[PDB]
Amino acid sequence: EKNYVMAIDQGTTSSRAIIFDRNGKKIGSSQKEFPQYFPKSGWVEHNANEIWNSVQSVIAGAFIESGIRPEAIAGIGITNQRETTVVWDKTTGQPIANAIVWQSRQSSPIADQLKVDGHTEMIHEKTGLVIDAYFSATKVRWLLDNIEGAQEKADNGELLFGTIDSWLVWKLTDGQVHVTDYSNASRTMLYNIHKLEWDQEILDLLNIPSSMLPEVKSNSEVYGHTRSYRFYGSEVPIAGMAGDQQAALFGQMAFEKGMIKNTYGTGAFIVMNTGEEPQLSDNDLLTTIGYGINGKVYYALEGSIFVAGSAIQWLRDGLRMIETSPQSEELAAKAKGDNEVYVVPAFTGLGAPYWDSEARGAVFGLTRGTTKEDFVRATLQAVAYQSKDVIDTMKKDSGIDIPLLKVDGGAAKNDLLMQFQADILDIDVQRAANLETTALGAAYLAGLAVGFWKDLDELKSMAEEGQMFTPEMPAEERDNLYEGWKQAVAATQTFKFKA
Amino acid sequence: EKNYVMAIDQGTTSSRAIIFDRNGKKIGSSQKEFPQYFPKSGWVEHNANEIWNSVQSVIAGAFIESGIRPEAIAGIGITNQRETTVVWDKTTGQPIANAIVWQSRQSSPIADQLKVDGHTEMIHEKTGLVIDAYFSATKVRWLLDNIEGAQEKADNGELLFGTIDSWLVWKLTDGQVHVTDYSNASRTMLYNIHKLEWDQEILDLLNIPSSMLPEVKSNSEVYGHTRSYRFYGSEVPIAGMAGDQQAALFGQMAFEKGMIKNTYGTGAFIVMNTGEEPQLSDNDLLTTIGYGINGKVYYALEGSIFVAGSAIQWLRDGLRMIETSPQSEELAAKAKGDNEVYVVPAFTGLGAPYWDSEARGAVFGLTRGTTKEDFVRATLQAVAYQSKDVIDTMKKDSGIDIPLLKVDGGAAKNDLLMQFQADILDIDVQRAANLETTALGAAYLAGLAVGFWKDLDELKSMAEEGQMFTPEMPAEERDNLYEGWKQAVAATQTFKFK
Repeated sequence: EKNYVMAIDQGTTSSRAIIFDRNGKKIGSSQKEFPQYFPKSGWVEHNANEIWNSVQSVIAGAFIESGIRPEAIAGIGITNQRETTVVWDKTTGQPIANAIVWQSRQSSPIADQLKVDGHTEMIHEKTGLVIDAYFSATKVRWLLDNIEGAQEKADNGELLFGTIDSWLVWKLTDGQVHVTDYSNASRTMLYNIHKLEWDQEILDLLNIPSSMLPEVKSNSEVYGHTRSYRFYGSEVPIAGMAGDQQAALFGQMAFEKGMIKNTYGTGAFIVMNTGEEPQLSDNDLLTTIGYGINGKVYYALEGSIFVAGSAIQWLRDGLRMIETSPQSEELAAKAKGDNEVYVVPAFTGLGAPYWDSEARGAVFGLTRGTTKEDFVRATLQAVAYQSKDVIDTMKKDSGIDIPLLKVDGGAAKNDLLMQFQADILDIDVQRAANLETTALGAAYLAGLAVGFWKDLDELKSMAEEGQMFTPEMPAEERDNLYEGWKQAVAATQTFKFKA
Repeated sequence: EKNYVMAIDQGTTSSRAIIFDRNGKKIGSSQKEFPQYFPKSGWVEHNANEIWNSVQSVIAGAFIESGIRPEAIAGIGITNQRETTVVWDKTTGQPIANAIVWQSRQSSPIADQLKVDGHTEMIHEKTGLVIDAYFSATKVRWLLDNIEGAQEKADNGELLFGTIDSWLVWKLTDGQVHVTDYSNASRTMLYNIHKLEWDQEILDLLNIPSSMLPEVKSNSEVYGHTRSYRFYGSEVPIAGMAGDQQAALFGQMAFEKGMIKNTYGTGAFIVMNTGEEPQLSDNDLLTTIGYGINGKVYYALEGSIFVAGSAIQWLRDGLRMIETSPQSEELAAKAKGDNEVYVVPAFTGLGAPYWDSEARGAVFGLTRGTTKEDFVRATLQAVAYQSKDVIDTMKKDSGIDIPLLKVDGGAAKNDLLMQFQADILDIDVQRAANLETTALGAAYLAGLAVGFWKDLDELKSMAEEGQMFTPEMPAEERDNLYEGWKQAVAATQTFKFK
């Protein structure tokens, strides 16, 4: 088996599977959505079993659409939505409850307490992260706290913990392998990214038994093989794992220190390669592991913009102002205003570089002359503004001048938005040839593990330069646009009603 | 180890796979639509490959929803839309062009020429059918006439003909088995339903090389085994095949002469079992093979109503009066009129017992008070009216009485309509517990072939019995409503197109 590699990308609202040849071309792909659950305001959950089914469906779909046999797959790469947490019974394999998604805030009481108990610096020094409900640590605690006899069962070695990648590999191997990779582990807030080990102090602190934790490994090595009856008779090698944003960094071939990217999906995530040394200030940002390969660990600086695509999804199902997501492209392209309406989509608090979990969504500059087209254009522009907030924060934290910026993700399909993005940044923006650089990065990792590709230089030559965007906006126009934004965000932060 | 049998129903607009257990309980299912192509008006085509992919999709989706493993499948039953034709290269395994659907009128000129040259009584004698673009025979002639190199490649033995059941089995077995069952064969208009063999006179008459033809076997027996890479990982016995309407007859357990059923889907087909011998006149109706099992062959009497659910689909996609097909029911219920409006949806001509290809869709009795609810309602009742036309024709023809009519199919969801059907027919109407009796029949034929079930008696055991519908409409109202219909249809037939 060795002519194609398969990549699985389990996302926030959908799953996808793509089969690639030794040249990096999509021979076929499938994509399927799965249910989102909002039990209380701010709470966001997923049914781990429904995610597994969305995954079985897209793996099948890609085989069908491509017409190739499973016994022809050299290896499988897995990339997933990070932080999302699942806890399940190792004997029945059944989740003890719904999975808590990275977007959820249901574990805020727990994260707030950790700050009050003064663990902020300790956590950051060990994990490179900031205490918040966003990471896995507090989600496991929430589950052990609110599920009948779960903590007691946990103390007995019956319950397992895992991010989506561990959940998937566990399923693919029918309970034989319980593993995860450096990047996913570093996003848990329970993993020391310097010593490269689960941190006992933080585990004791949260009363989480270490018997729940999976083995941590590199992003490119054979973790195991699919159970024959779990992959159509064939035992295919699972050889690549990485959080979707890290997988995207790799897929953009940003291997050199300093190279930076931005992926536009449910959220926007700006990631920069910092090399084998996280040696620099990371004030107002996160320090995580980009990837571990060839016996080495590469670090990264990241800025999280939680609401990007999910805002357009909001204009569709919330305000019902838009009919379909792609229609926002056309509506914003008909705005006759002068850009003074600002939308700050902090539905679940402001992300990097603000990290203000109290703030909520807000809109400024409204006048009777403001149309639906203006409101929609302002919603789309928000992700472009916060991206600059992050990039400019990154330049300060490293000095590293940024002359270029690679971008990818579905929301990058918008030519106008990409031009706006480059105009306010005042730097070049290069869009990937094919938007799915995440599934591509997962495939590279698996490929290198099974020798599908000789090494990094071979992937480089396999590049494919894509659409380039250049600044063309007057210096006075972007200065004002951004200044207005800064004031809108400042205004949004002054509103902290607490009933 | 087994305990389950799968049934694949490849329909007109979508495909579905269902996994059943010893008790006939639906354990898992999956449905998926595939593209419909309308090149020129009246034409309807499918890409056989996309049909193939839709089948793989629902097969996978059925396992996934059930958690059942493929190696636990005792057998596979297959049913399909019945006349749709596909011709392909036996070597490359590729179709020479899109499949022509049963709905398509593109082969009409060919059929008209045959009735002109006076071949009607002959085809009818031999096949039990009427000459029409509806059946496979003229569709194959069409493809050979219009596809470059086809006739030569077929004369040279490179091309194969097949209805959807034959196409799928060829796929599941990766070109190892080219076969079809009695029920599907009888519908090609190239099969002699009396001598049970492909008719040499009709073939030579349509210039169709016999080498294109599949072997014709019974509806219940092991045709072969899937190739592991063709069936979600393993080798499973393909043990049942039947046209969708005959499989529905079998799933309603209409095993005896006189037992009749109606299936409401894209079209509506009324089928009555006639036994081991036709033995009767079939004026205005079709005589076909119901199915072959236990070394015997059972015939059926069929009345075809081409447009039923597709009319509702037209209101949603054509005129756009409704947002979603289920909305039609809500609207019809709200109708405030007095039932004086008639819709005769003969989009491609009138079916049984009229068989008038020159007729087109018509509407009668409009007034300025006629509302959308009135119009939607009239469209829905149309199937009930023509169904009564057919039942009355079967009665006149057979002499057999019809106290009970079994019904199934998607459009059988509508209680208000089944009640209307009962009121008009003045007969009881028993709806099936599982409206998907087509997939159930297919599973039965396969179960029996592999021993999943021992005989027909064990099947009649697990009979559930759905909701019953009894007449509760005054005699005078029924006779008026139906009288208006006959006059609406009479007026529709006076307007001849081409």
